[PDB]
Amino acid sequence: EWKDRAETVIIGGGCVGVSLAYHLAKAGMRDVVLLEKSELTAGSTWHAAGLTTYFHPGINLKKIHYDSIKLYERLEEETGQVVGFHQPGSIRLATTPERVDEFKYQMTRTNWHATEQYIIEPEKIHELFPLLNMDKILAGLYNPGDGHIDPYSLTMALATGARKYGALLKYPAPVTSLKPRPDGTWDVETPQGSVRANRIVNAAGFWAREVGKMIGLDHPLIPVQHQYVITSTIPEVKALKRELPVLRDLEGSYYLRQERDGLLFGPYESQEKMKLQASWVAHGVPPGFGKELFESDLDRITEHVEAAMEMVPVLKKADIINIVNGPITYSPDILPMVGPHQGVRNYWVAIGFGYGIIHAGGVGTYLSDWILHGEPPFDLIELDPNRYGKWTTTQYTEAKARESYGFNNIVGYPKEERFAGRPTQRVSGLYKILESKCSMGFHAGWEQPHWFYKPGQDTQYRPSFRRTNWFEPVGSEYKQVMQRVGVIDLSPFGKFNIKGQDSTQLLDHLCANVIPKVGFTNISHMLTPRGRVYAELTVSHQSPGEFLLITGSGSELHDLRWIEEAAVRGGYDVEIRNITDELGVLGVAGPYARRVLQKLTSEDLSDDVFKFLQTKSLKISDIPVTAIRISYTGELGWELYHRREDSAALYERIMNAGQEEGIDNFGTYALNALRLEKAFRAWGSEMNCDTNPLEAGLDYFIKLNKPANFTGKQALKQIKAKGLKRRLVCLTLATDNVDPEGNESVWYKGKVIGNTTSGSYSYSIQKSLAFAYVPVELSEVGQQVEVELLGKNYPATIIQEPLVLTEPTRTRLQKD
Ligand SMILES: *Cc1cc2c(cc1C)nc1c(=O)[nH]c(=O)nc-1n2C[C@H](O)[C@H](O)[C@H](O)COP(=O)(O)OP(=O)(O)OC[C@H]1O[C@@H](n2cnc3c(N)ncnc32)[C@H](O)[C@@H]1O
Repeated sequence: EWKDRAETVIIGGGCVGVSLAYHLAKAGMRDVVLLEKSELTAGSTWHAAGLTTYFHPGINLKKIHYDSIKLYERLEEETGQVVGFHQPGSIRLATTPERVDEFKYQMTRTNWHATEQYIIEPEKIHELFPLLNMDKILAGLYNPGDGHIDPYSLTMALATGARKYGALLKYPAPVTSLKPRPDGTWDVETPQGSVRANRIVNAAGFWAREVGKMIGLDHPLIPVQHQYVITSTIPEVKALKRELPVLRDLEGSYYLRQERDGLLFGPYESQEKMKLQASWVAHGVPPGFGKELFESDLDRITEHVEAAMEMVPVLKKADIINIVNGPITYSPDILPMVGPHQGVRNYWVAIGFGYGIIHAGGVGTYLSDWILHGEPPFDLIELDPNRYGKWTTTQYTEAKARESYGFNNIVGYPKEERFAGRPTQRVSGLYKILESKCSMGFHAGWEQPHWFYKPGQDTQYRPSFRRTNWFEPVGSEYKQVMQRVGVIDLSPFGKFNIKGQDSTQLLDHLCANVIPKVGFTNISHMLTPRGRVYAELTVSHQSPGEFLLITGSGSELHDLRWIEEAAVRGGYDVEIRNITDELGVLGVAGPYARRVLQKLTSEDLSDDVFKFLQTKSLKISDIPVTAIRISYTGELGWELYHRREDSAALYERIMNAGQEEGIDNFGTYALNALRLEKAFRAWGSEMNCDTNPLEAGLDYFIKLNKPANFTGKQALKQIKAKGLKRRLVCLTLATDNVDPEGNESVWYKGKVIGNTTSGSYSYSIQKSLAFAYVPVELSEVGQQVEVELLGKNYPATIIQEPLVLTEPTRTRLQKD
């Protein structure tokens, strides 16, 4: 039994690879084939403690945890095979008032999802975990219905499933080489023979880096060491009838679960103390490392062993049977890389799982869906394999991983900042200049200004669930833009040059807006076949046949991958260039933005010569620039595209030419306050693959009646005619000391009816502003709803958008 022909080759028989093989086979894919080096579970999967909780601190990752657990509950009936899924529920513990607030943060974030999650009181916690030291316990965050599973059994069950549905699981069959073919398919080599696969999937655990290099890619991954401790029988545990729920001690930084008649607990020690396999990155995985563990090291986790002994008194008396120390494949930010990989054909990855046991199930069905449908079933850009790039070096990878381990259980504040491995190489000289004058934000490698420091006001990282030190500065920056002229570094934008004979034809089929004529620029969306908003671009037509596409920083390679894929698919004759790192961008915006820039260029900038959305090459003080009259602030202004190495000089001249008009800097926190005022939508908050552009209110950029048959045109017609179920709205609400930021529950008459997608304090009306999705029947101007912020419901009204008109709408009303 050997196929040389396969639809899909899955490399690696960990829980993740096998889960995928199962899903694809069951979904009806023919000739699925998984290749495993040695035996199923041989990597990290066999050693795990198999905690599986419904809890996640993000958003759509909740779906992954959800699908995995629902799957796991079914498998025993489905496959005839036992999986040893224990479901006593999980509790995360709060011992401080800031930790209670974190639980409130998470509740508003979870109340609009089907995941079941509550904040429980001490008395209840003690009812469920009677061996808990209740001295300092203030509250628990409780997910009933989860717990932990046996990773061996899980995977074995999944494999019988896979086989039952037609997959072929071959081992020992290690992949040794990989060769792309001109038609987009792959030759795979193993010691049992060749397979010609239509597509390949890397699921190779801590070998996933090595497998990437067989095809010339550097996967930013590093195996770390993690340890859990297993105790002997404990009378008081044996004595119970019901299993103890799984705990997380957030302050002690360890998880803990019942294990037979004893306990198992696992620290996340400090970034300074943790260990990782940098030697395995430099020289690769030792061959013959299989099914094996590292030597135990209690000493380096002692501080967490102690906290645990005091939180569970019973541990003081018990003995330690065993300590499991094994590797986990981390990516820098702790999340995996799941999806099709940019810049090669038909390569997919499901790699670098901090939490593969809990993610396997959901990721299987997620990837399966993406593979079969050509688009993901819901948005998980946060796992996009190409959120990383050449800036994600081994040195960075190694240092961020360490931080992400050590930070496992620290308090997760909104607008969190982390400093490890920064700055990367992905900066201009502008960094040097502005670093000490602002809080720099990290964005896919770049250092971009969030907010600027004010004299006589605190400048330090000061995280909070409520308003903090940047609140006042952000209001001044907001003022600065409405009253004078602000300068913002927008250099992180994703930038692509498209030319060749089919440039126009390609774009016309990708994007739902008309393609602007040469000299002009518009906003345009790439939709999926089903009509989801895969991306928002701004499209500049620069010379006949030649274009610049601009996108958000988080969408760089994600958008490129899609465009490259469509160009190839329709045999389009074009040349696509990623010029992201070649260029810097400065936004100059506010009423005095013409007056200032005029001083620096012989080009005529009057509203006469130079209209809104036009693009023109010029020189700004002997520095060549591509000037687009646009601004996401919605105030008068330009974006100035230039060489990276000029960004300092250009900045310098601009700021100097603006003394008189009182020019100053502004950053992204302010920007958000401004665009939100103008009812501007933001890709990734107001729309992504979970949204069609009509429910999001992007009707103005969607030309259904343009000739070309662009991706999603028909799905859109069908949606429009079936009538909307929900709509994005703009909401105002008064608050004491907190602003919506998005992902908060919207309530109406005692029930959750939707969610906020983003938000900010509006400094002009002295109230908070949000964007939210609500049911249509409740989307009228004037409608009253409640918005849950940090455990309190605040009333809110829907308003007529926009709250403030753009400068071009204001200007063109002055004539009429
Ligand atoms: C070490 C550890 C990990 C762990 C844990 C506790 C400890 C001490 N507790 C966990 C938990 O409570 N909950 C959870 O969700 N995860 C937990 N983990 C981590 C977990 O083990 C991993 O996240 C997960 O097992 C990763 O699975 P994945 O399928 O991604 O990778 P793998 O299990 O290592 O399997 C990789 C397989 O691919 C094969 N391979 C390697 N090279 C090749 C080649 N060249 N060709 C074909 N196949 C290959 C390997 O043999 C391996 O079996």
